[PDB]
Amino acid sequence: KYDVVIIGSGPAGMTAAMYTARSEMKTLLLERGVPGGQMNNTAEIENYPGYETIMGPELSMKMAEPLEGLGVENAYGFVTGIEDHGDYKKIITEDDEFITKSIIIATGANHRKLEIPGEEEYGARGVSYCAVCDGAFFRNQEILVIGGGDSAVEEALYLTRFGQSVTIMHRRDKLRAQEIIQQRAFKEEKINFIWDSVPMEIKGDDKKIQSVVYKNVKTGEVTEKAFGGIFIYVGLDPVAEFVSDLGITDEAGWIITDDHMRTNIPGIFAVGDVRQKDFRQITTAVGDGAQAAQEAYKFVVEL
Amino acid sequence: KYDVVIIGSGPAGMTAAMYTARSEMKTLLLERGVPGGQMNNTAEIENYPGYETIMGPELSMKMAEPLEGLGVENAYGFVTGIEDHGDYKKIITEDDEFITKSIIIATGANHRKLEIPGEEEYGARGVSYCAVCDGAFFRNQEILVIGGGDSAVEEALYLTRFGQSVTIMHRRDKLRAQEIIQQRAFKEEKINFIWDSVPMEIKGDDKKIQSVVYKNVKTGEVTEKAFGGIFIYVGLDPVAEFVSDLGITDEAGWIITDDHMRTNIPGIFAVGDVRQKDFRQITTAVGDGAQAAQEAYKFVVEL
Ligand SMILES: Cc1cc2nc3c(=O)[nH]c(=O)nc-3n(C[C@H](O)[C@H](O)[C@H](O)COP(=O)(O)OP(=O)(O)OC[C@H]3O[C@@H](n4cnc5c(N)ncnc54)[C@H](O)[C@@H]3O)c2cc1C
Ligand SMILES: Cc1cc2nc3c(=O)[nH]c(=O)nc-3n(C[C@H](O)[C@H](O)[C@H](O)COP(=O)(O)OP(=O)(O)OC[C@H]3O[C@@H](n4cnc5c(N)ncnc54)[C@H](O)[C@@H]3O)c2cc1C
Ligand SMILES: NC(=O)c1ccc[n+]([C@@H]2O[C@H](COP(=O)([O-])OP(=O)(O)OC[C@H]3O[C@@H](n4cnc5c(N)ncnc54)[C@H](OP(=O)(O)O)[C@@H]3O)[C@@H](O)[C@H]2O)c1
Ligand SMILES: NC(=O)c1ccc[n+]([C@@H]2O[C@H](COP(=O)([O-])OP(=O)(O)OC[C@H]3O[C@@H](n4cnc5c(N)ncnc54)[C@H](OP(=O)(O)O)[C@@H]3O)[C@@H](O)[C@H]2O)c1
Repeated sequence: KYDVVIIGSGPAGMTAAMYTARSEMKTLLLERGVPGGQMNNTAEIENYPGYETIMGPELSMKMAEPLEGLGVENAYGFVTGIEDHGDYKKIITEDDEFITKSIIIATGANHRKLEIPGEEEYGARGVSYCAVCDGAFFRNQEILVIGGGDSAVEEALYLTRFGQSVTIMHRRDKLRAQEIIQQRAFKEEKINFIWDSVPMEIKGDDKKIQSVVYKNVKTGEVTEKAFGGIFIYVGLDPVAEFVSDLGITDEAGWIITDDHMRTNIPGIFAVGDVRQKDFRQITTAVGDGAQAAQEAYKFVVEL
Repeated sequence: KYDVVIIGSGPAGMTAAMYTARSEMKTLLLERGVPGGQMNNTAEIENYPGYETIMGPELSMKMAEPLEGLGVENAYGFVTGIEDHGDYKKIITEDDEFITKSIIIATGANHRKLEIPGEEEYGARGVSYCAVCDGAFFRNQEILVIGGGDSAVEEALYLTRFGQSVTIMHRRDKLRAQEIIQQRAFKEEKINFIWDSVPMEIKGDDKKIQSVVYKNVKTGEVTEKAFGGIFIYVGLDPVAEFVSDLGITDEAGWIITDDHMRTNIPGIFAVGDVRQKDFRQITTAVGDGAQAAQEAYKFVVEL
């Protein structure tokens, strides 16, 4: 019935849908929340070719904008499962089922948790995974950022608009983030570093976080230090539970595709951050999405 | 000496350079002409995620703009050759030589010629390969567009601002272009079709084109018809002469890479339209370029 259903409306899904609709495929784009995916939790995007700098939610709106006009059908849906029935596929949401000739899975990735004491308990007051979301709650505080990659260092730099100070704690003595972002963090006077350390416990009173206990990974020295907020950026997990049984994921749960965005299962493609891959950016999300759309066309034509 | 030299400043090269410079690689971007590559010969770009519609040269300027500020060194150069010297590479232009640890080749593709009589002779008055370039020279004329793909049909639609009429001649009875563009061309009153036909000769007087002779590919009926201009969009050839001897091209001359933009030769990558591939778009140019930049970083770090 649908030619293609794209699940996920971040940049990978929104590029795919734009392309399948321009190929006049009957296109369903399901999104559980707000179009734009991780871009909505991004403050300042500087490396999307074609924009000098643009706030994550404004790029989201710009990418969502032509889709209605192109005839993509945009629907709310949280997908819980997919069944392959040979020459068609069934997609299960909370309340609905959809039938489609092909599927492009574009559901992205989610923050990994530390799994340390106080992490859940301080969920609402003190622990955050999203700085653009939560940052202004920590104006004038001592903020801790955990992680050494692009998200930790970038979101730390953003957070210096709010905090008295922002400390980045990394489990080695070299960051993983892009050098230009590393150099900005080194030079920013409001950013401090705790190198070679991992958080062990998040502590507080009944209401809120007050301190973090951490350990140095080369000496095992333990330190406890006061902070008002902790933002955790220790990497990603795939958002692909609705396909755990289909045999298209690796041991870590990322969806495996070839260079044409094809899984095992014909007519089921995956794009963007949910794929098994090393470089997760808006540019390669967009490129994956265009490549999946072109291959889904081919697959549906052939059917 | 350079960490990376990118050859070609269309969207693939300009994304790669933006990324290598953000990784603080010493980056040379050589371009023989104007930054933007084929985008500069494109009137209206509707499928670049993040823009509703944007003129090809304005997207070019937007993509070129942050590059100086990021420390990319932009240089004029026409590349004529490359030598692999194991742990460094030499790049030869008309007047200069450059030494670099890695190379990203992003030189794109060029219009294929019909190779029919009158084609060269009417080069300057009547035959064009670029409608945004030449279109206004044919105001009120009968324009002929040869080809059935995205470029022929899109550039025909553009050309209806100038011509009395624009006729698309395609060698089959089904276009290859995206359906949405096909439907626009079918509905546009200024667009006519000559189906199942190929041009055989371009004829004119001393000054300019006056007529085209063509043949129907199913019956061999020959027809000669008056036209003021002919725009030729019959596909692409790779722009990769400077590497013909390196053993990195297929029989047609396209550069062969794996899914990480690597050729045979380590530290030599290719991106975008010059690669052997099926889908040539700005989205996959941009994605190729980001992927090559990340792999060149890895390769230089390792060196
Ligand atoms: C803080 C931060 C800053 C970043 N900054 C940059 C940057 O500056 N430049 C850059 O290039 N990249 C950046 N990235 C990376 C970039 O945002 C991602 O690479 C990109 O958004 C991936 O797009 P995608 O469409 O694959 O997935 P996503 O954007 O993750 O979107 C997936 C969508 O799927 C939806 N979804 C998930 N499960 C379901 C379900 N079961 N049913 C229906 N819908 C579902 C989600 O709601 C979501 O909207 C950043 C990431 C972070 C966290
Ligand atoms: C009429 C037309 C309309 C199009 N419209 C669209 C569209 O709407 N949407 C879309 O997504 N795609 C479109 N495309 C396709 C798109 O423009 C290309 O896919 C894209 O520009 C490829 O980028 P690239 O960087 O690989 O190569 P290119 O843009 O081709 O750039 C290559 C660059 O290399 C330079 N160069 C070549 N040889 C040398 C040398 N020896 N030394 C130094 N420099 C050199 C050239 O000057 C050029 O600037 C269109 C193409 C055409 C012709
Ligand atoms: N500007 C951009 O283009 C941009 C912006 C944001 C994100 N992204 C992309 O998004 C993807 C994910 O980014 P990410 O930064 O969220 O994840 P990431 O690249 O996996 O990095 C996570 C960081 O946390 C470290 N880490 C893991 N556990 C830790 C712990 N317990 N304590 C302290 N540090 C810990 C990792 O250490 P090791 O380094 O030791 O593994 C790594 O430095 C990447 O591909 C990234 O490039 C891109
Ligand atoms: N909007 C966009 O995204 C956009 C815009 C422009 C271009 N592009 C991309 O750029 C690439 C090249 O595009 P293109 O349109 O230049 O080339 P193309 O896709 O190769 O198509 C060339 C067209 O000319 C036909 N042809 C070849 N010789 C002919 C002849 N002698 N007489 C009549 N017709 C002839 C081909 O016929 P057959 O179909 O029989 O082979 C084909 O229809 C494609 O990947 C394209 O999608 C994209």
